[PDB]
Amino acid sequence: HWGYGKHNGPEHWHKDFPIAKGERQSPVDIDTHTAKYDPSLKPLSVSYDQATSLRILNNGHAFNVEFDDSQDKAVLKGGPLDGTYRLIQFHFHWGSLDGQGSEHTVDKKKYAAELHLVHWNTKYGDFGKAVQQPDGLAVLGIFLKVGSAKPGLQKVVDVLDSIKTKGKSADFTNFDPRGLLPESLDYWTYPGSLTTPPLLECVTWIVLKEPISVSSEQVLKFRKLNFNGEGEPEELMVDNWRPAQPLKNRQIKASFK
Ligand SMILES: NS(=O)(=O)c1ccc(NC(=O)NS(=O)(=O)c2ccc(F)cc2)cn1
Ligand SMILES: [Zn+2]
Repeated sequence: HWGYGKHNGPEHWHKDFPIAKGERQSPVDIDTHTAKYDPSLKPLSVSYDQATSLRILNNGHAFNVEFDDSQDKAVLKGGPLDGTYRLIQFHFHWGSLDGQGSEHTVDKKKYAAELHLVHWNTKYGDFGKAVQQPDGLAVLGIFLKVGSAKPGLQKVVDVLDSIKTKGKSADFTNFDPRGLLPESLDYWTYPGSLTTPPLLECVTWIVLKEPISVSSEQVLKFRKLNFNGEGEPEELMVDNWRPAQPLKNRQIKASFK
């Protein structure tokens, strides 16, 4: 039932998913002047050299590039995290216009899109288990702005015509997620949630300060995807972002001065 339309959008989600009004919901606005530098935060460790991408799927709300997470092949460690978190998938949220699309905002600024690299804590054995734990997931969030093309994104962009509609998938092997990362790993971090239903409060959010640049042509191809299934009326997959939620009793920490 849920989606991003007028009658099933983020303002409606709480009826099926009451945790939508919970104490640690995501995304949030990152007020850069109120975030506090935490000198004890360790450097982030992104170890994606052995990543095994498998498939790309249009799930009716975004597209997921899925990875083999049956071994420690692509892992996130360090930063605020205790232990090892395995990459399971990445996806994006984006707008109908370049002035919106990101879920997190920075001093109320919206970016054109936001990349989420989703990882689960290996002490919980699998993803299903992990989402039931307050420290189950670590999502690495990366802002996208429109400017120069991101060469490492192009392989993703070019397969999207083959997964135009909900439920379509395509082989997507040998994709290197390192090509989607910015130069700096400076980040903000806070405890939060999944930003789509079931909105579970299981995520340590790590949001990078440096956005990546993608071209207008690249983002325009995102906007050609469909929310609908094949043979249903076309509704463009755009504005698949949840707006900022109340920070409540949380402090955002910065890894950098
Ligand atoms: N936007 S986000 O916070 O990175 C994010 C990542 C993942 C999800 N949801 C998700 O994976 N849902 S799911 O695949 O159907 C699923 C699978 C297993 C579960 F136990 C619970 C949910 C929602 N949001
Ligand atoms: Zn997401």
